[PDB]
Amino acid sequence: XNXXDVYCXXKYXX
Repeated sequence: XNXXDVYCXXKYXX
């Protein structure tokens, strides 16, 4: 993702 502490494409991170 855009950094942080959340899900992206089905898991945490990215």
